Amino acid sequence: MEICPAVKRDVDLFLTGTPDEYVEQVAQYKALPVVLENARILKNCVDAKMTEEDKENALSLLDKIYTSPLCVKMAETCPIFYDVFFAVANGNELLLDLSLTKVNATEPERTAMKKIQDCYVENGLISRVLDGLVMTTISSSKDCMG
Amino acid sequence: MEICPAVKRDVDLFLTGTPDEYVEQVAQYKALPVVLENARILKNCVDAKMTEEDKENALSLLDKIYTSPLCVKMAETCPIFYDVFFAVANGNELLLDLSLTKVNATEPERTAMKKIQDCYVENGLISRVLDGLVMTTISSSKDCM
Ligand SMILES: [Ca+2]
Ligand SMILES: [Ca+2]
Ligand SMILES: [Ca+2]
Ligand SMILES: [Ca+2]
Repeated sequence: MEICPAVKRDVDLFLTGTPDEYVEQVAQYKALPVVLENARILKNCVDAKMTEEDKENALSLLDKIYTSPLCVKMAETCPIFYDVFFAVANGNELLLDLSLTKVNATEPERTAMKKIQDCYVENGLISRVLDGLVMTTISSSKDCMG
Repeated sequence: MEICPAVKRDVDLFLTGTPDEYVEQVAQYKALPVVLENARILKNCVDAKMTEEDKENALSLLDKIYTSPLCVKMAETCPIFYDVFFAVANGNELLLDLSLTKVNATEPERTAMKKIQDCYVENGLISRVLDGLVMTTISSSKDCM
């Protein structure tokens, strides 16, 4: 089934919002100081590491995910998104690659997504409380559960 | 709001089921080989590390979570549960302790929950787990609407 719009919004802001716009949006779901602190580290990293072209390619890849049969035609909410998102957040390069292949990622798209994964990995955020909590919280919100 | 029953059931099975029963249930939500491999390692670790007494103390603590105003009276689904769960899954002992105090954990209850957290930390499993994937999948499922 299609992704919850609140989830798509969170990823869009993550990529295209200002740091404040993103972190404040996170704070609406989970206002733990550590979560907000980690969210800002991550967001500052993606802004610095990704060019405009990189962001454009991330967005086109995400559009491929949201429109994939492996997202839409499945019984539950957009399963391939969650596979990709959690591979990114926890630095699983193997599963990320496999999952990007399932949605016909271009090389520039793959490069863009790997930069986001690098921001989790290089800042030591794999074993930190962040997007497992935030993404679970958005996805299970009353907004999404309709 | 009260936790989704399917989430409560998953956690109960994690603690009290056989490894095969727990992994087969995880597979119904997310059948990725890495997820099932990790689920089994984690399950075998908790079964070996936790005494019957530890498991009882964990079940008692979860009950405190499920009945807490910080779970039930909130606008969204059992927020304190998710805080605890993700502090466990990521080996954040500070955040785990802060959350446990909120639900009036006893010392043996803290001890039991730390054993679960230790099983995530053990042998670098925290570096592997796709924490959030299974839990997001159960929590956002049609059954949880
Ligand atoms: Ca940039
Ligand atoms: Ca390029
Ligand atoms: Ca993690
Ligand atoms: Ca035992």
